[PDB]
Amino acid sequence: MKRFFNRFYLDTGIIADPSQRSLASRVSAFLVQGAVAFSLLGTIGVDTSPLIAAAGVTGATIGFALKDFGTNFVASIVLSGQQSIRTGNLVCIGTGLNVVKGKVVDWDTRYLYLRSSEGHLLHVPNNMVLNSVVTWE
Amino acid sequence: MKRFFNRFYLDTGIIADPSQRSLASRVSAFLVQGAVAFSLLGTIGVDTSPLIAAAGVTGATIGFALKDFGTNFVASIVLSGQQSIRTGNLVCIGTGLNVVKGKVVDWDTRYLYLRSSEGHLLHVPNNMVLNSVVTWE
Amino acid sequence: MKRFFNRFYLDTGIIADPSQRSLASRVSAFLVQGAVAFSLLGTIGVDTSPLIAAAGVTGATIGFALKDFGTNFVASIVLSGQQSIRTGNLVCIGTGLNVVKGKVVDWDTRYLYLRSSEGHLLHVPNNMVLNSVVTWE
Amino acid sequence: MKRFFNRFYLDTGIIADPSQRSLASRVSAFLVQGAVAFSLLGTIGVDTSPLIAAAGVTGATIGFALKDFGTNFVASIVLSGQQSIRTGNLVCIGTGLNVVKGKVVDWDTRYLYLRSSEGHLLHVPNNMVLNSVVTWE
Amino acid sequence: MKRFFNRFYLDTGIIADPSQRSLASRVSAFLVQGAVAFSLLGTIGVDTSPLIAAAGVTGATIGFALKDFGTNFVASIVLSGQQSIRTGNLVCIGTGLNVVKGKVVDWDTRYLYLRSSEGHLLHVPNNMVLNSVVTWE
Amino acid sequence: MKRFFNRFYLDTGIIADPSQRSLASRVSAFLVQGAVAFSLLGTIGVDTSPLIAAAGVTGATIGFALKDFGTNFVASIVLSGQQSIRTGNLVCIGTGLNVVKGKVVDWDTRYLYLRSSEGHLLHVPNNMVLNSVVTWE
Amino acid sequence: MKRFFNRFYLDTGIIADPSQRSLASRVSAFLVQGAVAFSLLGTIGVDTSPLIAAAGVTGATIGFALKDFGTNFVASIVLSGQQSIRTGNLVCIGTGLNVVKGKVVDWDTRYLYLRSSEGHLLHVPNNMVLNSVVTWE
Repeated sequence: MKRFFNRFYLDTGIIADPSQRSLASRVSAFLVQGAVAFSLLGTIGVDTSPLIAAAGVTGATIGFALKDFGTNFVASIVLSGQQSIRTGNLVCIGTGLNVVKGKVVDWDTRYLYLRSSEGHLLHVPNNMVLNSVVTWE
Repeated sequence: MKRFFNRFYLDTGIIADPSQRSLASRVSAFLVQGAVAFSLLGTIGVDTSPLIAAAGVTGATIGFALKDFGTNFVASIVLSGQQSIRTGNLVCIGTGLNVVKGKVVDWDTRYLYLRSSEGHLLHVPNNMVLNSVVTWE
Repeated sequence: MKRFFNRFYLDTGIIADPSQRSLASRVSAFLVQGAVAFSLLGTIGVDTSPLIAAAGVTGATIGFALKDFGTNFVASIVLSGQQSIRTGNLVCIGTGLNVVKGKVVDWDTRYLYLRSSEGHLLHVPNNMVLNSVVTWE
Repeated sequence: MKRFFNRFYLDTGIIADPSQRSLASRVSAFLVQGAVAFSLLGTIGVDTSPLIAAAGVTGATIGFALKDFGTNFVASIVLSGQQSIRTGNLVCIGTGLNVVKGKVVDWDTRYLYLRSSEGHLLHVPNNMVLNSVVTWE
Repeated sequence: MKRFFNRFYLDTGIIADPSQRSLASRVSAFLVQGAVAFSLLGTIGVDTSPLIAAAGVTGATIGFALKDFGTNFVASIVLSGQQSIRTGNLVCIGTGLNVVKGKVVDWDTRYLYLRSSEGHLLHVPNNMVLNSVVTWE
Repeated sequence: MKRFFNRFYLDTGIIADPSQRSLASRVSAFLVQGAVAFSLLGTIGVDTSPLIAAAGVTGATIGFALKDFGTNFVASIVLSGQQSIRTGNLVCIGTGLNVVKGKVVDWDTRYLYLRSSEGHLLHVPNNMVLNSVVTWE
Repeated sequence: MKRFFNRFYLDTGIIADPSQRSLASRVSAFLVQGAVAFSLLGTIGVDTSPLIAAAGVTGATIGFALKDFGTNFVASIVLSGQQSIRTGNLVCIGTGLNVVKGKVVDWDTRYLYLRSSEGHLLHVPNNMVLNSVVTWE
């Protein structure tokens, strides 16, 4: 099932990095196998309420822990295929005192790199880029 | 069922982009078929509690991840048919220091494009347009 | 049941717009018929846990998506029958830098229209009008 | 049961307005009768899981929609019997730039009316009065 | 059971006001009797799912409504036995522009009374006193 | 079981104050005995759904009420064994206008005491110390 | 199972500190053994609903209490393998008035240490480093 999940993530374009793709495929395969094993164990008569409760609590805790990284990855996926944010475009993010000015040099799944006027490298999180006034000159 | 969902989204006007419409139709059809298969499997006697718990946890996590994009799409759908926000209207969004001034040029489902006085293209998220003082001159 | 729901929304005064009233009546009738059909299907023995879980997840996601519009509609309903906010009253909303000044010209279920001193049309969301210091001169 | 609920709300002092009291009594009576009917229907064998799920989802959505009005009403109920906020007392609410100055003239369940020095009528929400530094001169 | 709850709240020191103590005792006794009656009704065979769902929804709504008052009461209970906040101590609460300066005169379960330099009576909520920099001179 | 819980809290180092330790031990012992009694009552056939629902609602309400105190205690436990925050260290907490300057004199589970330059005693909550830029000179 | 969990945390790289690794391994082993014992007890017929409810409530309360520490640890894990934040790099975190300037000297799982120009040691939480504009000179 690992190969099937790898192919699915490759085709759907959710994850492009090979290492992240492999990790996600392994995690998904393990989760599916665990769910199937729990269902099979519950079919024959063995109680599964404590196991389900513990698994759900742990999964909810882990998901709440990874909220920022998940939001950043979702923003990176959504912002893909945007004409304004392209290498060589002098973009400007933010309104008021919290302003960011520079030129796009590279895109990542956790940060957006902008080259300042003095040469400093700015790491703007994609979540902040999503919920802000993006000005393209 | 894919064709039926495509027709429903076309008629109801929730989604107008053909690619987004096709993707939503495929996702909805897959979800409905999965729910029907799970119900059928639970009918004969096979336990479905772990499968339901895992599916619900994953769905909740994904839905919480896509909160910003969902809110933006809802704002884009709601703001449709508004007289103030039309091409050629010199609108002004925001009060205080966080002010945005320009002329509407194009509307998207993720951004609202305003042409500044100097020519810079402003990308105002529709969610911010919803919860702000919109001034039309 | 559509006619009964239409009459109920008309008499209770929750929704006054005919199009919104018809849409709400259709949605409510469909939801009630779906719930009755699901209950009938569960009565005879067919499992309904996956169907209920999927329906609840989808309903919760949609309800969370429409939070801003729902809040605005609730504020519009509540603010009805207020003496301060009436056509021709020079109201003033907000304290500090985020101040709004003008004369009320028209009321909507999504915006409150104020005519500025220079003639600009202000669209103040009803939710912001609810949770702010409203000054009537 | 409507008369019993009306008497209970009258004696307990939660609601004093006759129209609000009648509306709350009718809503409570309808809810209790619906719950009893659902319990009776579930007693004989008819499945009630879809009905309970739909009713709970709708009730949660409506309760979340009315959060601001509920909070304002609770603040109005709690602030009752306070010596500082009485007609003729030159109170002052807020610290910093968001300050409100005036004399109390009337009290409502949704707003607190203060007469400014120039004669403008201020409508301070009771929720803001609860969570603020109230200065009485 | 009312007397037992009254004695328990008196000994545990959670509530000291006789009227609040009596009200809490009555509410707790009613809740316990209702829970026992519901359990007894469910023991013999009568369905209790709709009753439990309605009671839980109503209780959750009421608890969410009273969040501010509950937080204030908890802060008042916790801040008890603090050396800094005592009658005659020139305390100072807040940092930056939102500063409060005065002398403690009396303590309540909803407000903290400070006498300003000019004689104005300040009502600082206990929740704000909990989460702020308290400066004692 | 009270002695066992007291020993466990003593060894694990979560609670060091003897009075808090005794109170926590008593509460934990009572909760465990109540849970065991409820499980035993449910084993023989007596319905426990209303009792479980009421207990869960009350526990959730109480836990949400004590959120600030719980967070402060957790911050106090976590910050233990930190070299920067020690008696005699001229620490500085906060950035911008909300700055706090002084010397550490004593540590508590609810406040952090700093001696100002003029002699005023500052009570900085541990939660604010956790989520702030701590500057040690 | 303690050794297996220790090996798993060592290989997966989630926890590198030996003491934290041992504590996490012990906690995970205890939780798994408790869940298995509860499932076995529920298999034979003994009711487990009160035990599951109490365990879930306690686990949720503890998880909500440790939210800040969990977020900080997740940020520390995610930020690993970042080129910008390395010893000897003059980084700058924050935009506007809340700015932090210094040179990275050491990295921890709870704080990020920066050496100021005057020699003061800055403790920037990793959570704030995640959601901020990181400027590398």
